[PDB]
Amino acid sequence: TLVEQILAEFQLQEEDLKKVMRRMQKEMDRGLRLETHEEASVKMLPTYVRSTPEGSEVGDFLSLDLGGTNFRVMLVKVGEGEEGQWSVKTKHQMYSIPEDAMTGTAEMLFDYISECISDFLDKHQMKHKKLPLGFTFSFPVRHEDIDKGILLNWTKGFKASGAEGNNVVGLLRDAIKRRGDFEMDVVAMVNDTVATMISCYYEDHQCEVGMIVGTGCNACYMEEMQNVELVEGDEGRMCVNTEWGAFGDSGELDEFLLEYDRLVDESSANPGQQLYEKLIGGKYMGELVRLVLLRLVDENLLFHGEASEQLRTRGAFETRFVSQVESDTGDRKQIYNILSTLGLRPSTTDCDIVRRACESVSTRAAHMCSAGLAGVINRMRESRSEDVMRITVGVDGSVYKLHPSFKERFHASVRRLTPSCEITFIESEEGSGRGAALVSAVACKKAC
Ligand SMILES: Cn1ccnc1Sc1cc(C(=O)Nc2nccs2)c(N)cc1F
Ligand SMILES: OC[C@H]1O[C@H](O)[C@H](O)[C@@H](O)[C@@H]1O
Ligand code: NA
Repeated sequence: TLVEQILAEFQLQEEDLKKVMRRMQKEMDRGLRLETHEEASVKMLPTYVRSTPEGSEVGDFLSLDLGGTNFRVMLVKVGEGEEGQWSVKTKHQMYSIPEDAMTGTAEMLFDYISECISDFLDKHQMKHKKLPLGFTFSFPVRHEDIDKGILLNWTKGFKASGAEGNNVVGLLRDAIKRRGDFEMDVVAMVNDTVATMISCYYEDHQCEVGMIVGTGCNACYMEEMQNVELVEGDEGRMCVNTEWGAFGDSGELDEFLLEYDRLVDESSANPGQQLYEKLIGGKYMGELVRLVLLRLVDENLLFHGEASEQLRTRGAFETRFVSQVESDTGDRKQIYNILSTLGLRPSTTDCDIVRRACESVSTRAAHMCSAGLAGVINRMRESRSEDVMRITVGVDGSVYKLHPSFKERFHASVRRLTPSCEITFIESEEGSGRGAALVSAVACKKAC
């Protein structure tokens, strides 16, 4: 119980969740209003992706995806189905993100990107073509239009100087031209939430929400134009990028933050920012467990109070370890191997204890995240005149898709918080690639 008392600090009662939920809805409202959009922790960034303005140009598009620690480039074919347009990835390629490409400059960053876009073109005998380019850029961006927007700031660790504040599309072209080797036509730039939402739409027209729970955590949803005061017009609907990862950045979550959270935040590449996300995202989950394990050792409750060399090094406990630990069938073989690799020799009780630490940290991520989505869905519920609101949520991300029970816990908690709502969850198959392309196909009936 001494150990369970420490782990109990991660618990969240239903009331705590309803409180986080109400606060999220309140910050969402603040991010939308002209008078509070500037100081709002939840930016509610207009994406310019508007309510299905029929008219799609078919053909083959190129989709770029930057956000994860693995830059991807792919070709997707957009055609005309019954429901709407169909889409499919035909060719793809992944390029790891180099060191000097991160510490360097925004200039270099996109320089290397062009090198990858080219390589992809050569290796697929296609460098001799000019096609529409859909760019999935997973970061907070203030758009002026579907093909123009500036980077507010980096998240998830990226830190290329000379990026924040400039037209991201601009940087892309600026580098694509330092090549001549090829020429693309950037028709649209979207956030990964938006790409996932769009791709699921054609599968289920009721999907009006996109959510990511992977390295980072965020969501987007369809808003009524009259509520998007940062964009002239009251007619139609536009998708908004909440960037709820920064929820709590103005102290909204102060009463829930634990010592491990303050520690993770203080050593992060962005101290004081993305606090809500630091409670959920796979970029921080393993690190949280590591800190919890370290306190347990200093309390002399784990590993005989003797921490390994590796255990004391940041990022050693990878988020994938958390997921594997929770997949252990009960024979503790999985847990032992993982801890043995980190230079430890755990007992049966040490293993069970690491298991509990993981479940506490991941279970809190699931519930904390559920409050956010519940806030989004209930906010939308106010503008939905009907007994039972049926809505679909498009989801992607390693934490949500691969963690043994995150998904399950998350679903049950979200439903508990959304009375009068019938929520359907769908996972995207190449949500980003196909999403970016599908949006380029519509916006391309204006730029092409
Ligand atoms: C998600 N949802 C539901 C109703 N309307 C929407 S948004 C939506 C938007 C687009 C789309 O490409 N919109 C664009 N607006 C401006 C430029 S491209 C699409 N191709 C499909 C969609 F479903
Ligand atoms: O990749 C998921 C999310 O990660 C971070 O929170 C980014 O700021 C956000 O733009 C992105 O959608
Ligand atoms: Na408006």
